[PDB]
Amino acid sequence: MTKWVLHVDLDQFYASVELRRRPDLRGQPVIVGGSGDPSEPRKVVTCASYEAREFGVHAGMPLRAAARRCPDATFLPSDPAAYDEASEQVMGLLRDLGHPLEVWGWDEAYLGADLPDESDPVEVAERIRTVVAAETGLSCSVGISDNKQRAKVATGFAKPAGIYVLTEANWMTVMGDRPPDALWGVGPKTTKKLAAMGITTVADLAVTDPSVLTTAFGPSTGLWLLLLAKGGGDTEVSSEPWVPRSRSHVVTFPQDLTERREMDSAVRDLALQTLAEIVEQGRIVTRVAVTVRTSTFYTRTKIRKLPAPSTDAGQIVDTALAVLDQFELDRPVRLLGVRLELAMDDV
DNA sequence: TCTGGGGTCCTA
DNA sequence: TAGGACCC
Ligand SMILES: Nc1ccn([C@@H]2O[C@H](COP(=O)(O)CP(=O)(O)OP(=O)(O)O)[C@@H](O)[C@H]2O)c(=O)n1
Ligand SMILES: [Mn+2]
Ligand SMILES: [Mn+2]
Repeated sequence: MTKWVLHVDLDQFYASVELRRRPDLRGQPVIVGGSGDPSEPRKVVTCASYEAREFGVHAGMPLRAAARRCPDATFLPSDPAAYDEASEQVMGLLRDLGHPLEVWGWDEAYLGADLPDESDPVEVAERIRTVVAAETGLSCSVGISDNKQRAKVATGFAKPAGIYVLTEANWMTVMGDRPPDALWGVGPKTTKKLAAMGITTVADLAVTDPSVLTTAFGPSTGLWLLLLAKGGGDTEVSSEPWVPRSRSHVVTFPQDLTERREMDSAVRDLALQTLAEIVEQGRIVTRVAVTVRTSTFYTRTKIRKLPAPSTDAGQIVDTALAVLDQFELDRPVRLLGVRLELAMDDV
């Protein structure tokens, strides 16, 4: 009768996992990131607890910046293995409900629920909250709509430890005067381009002439922005396993690199680590991309397609160093990265 | 106490 | 192939 999309998102996920092994820190500023040493430059916070966010600290903020704003915080090192496991357990529980479940991120998933005319999608959401709490001790919030984009927007209102329903009835009323980058899939660049067209809010964008948007953004993107402004989005929740298109590793060096020999051997290392992981996953490499960023934060990526797909390490390393070779080391290097694109056609 | 790391996909 | 743009 009525299809609902429920977006379930774990609250302050990494901090919550940390709070499981350190319950005395509940209600205190806890900042996860780096090796838990707040003075290291070139590292960021990966999760701030809600109490640390009152001091302005947020994921993405450098650790040194977070130490300046919240001197009393307990800084904890990032524990990805713990976070990976705590996510695996949460999602396994979420599928156990029997609904389509689509996992996005370590801390989120969408769940499809066709419900009729009783009952209430909120009670599904309440049971989801009660289940994950009693089995995992972790708190989630749940945004409810009929499509993924709108449900995800609804979750931002549901936080923390809550539930929120956002549909055609209350879309525009809720969303109308908000800036266009509150829409999932619109960010600061599209926002500035819209502001140069006289469009500063979701309501403005939802009534904008399609041709103005398709001329400026593309015949498909212009229409999509209109759809998203009117509250629409992807409605189907797929339970099929995700098959990654690429795998990559980048590294920002604690001190800018001046020696070619160090650059080659970092590229070689990144290539060989990434290749070893994708081979573990039974994948084959199609393209090799190498990223260079300079001390002035100037970032370019070059990519080369291999003659045929392969997992040959000598071929992949040489590919990576040839692609690196087309750059200039005119300036010192802040970061190098390798990304390996992967064959999709088979598993 | 400048500016992380992991990804996807439109379009030129 | 480049790279702009957005997301978690
Ligand atoms: N730039 C970023 C942005 C996000 N992340 C990571 O992805 C998770 C996204 O959270 P989520 O934004 O979907 C919210 P979360 O931070 O758990 O707290 P909330 O529940 O109150 O929103 C973050 O906590 C970060 O670890 C990152 O590594 N780099
Ligand atoms: Mn979260
Ligand atoms: Mn999330």
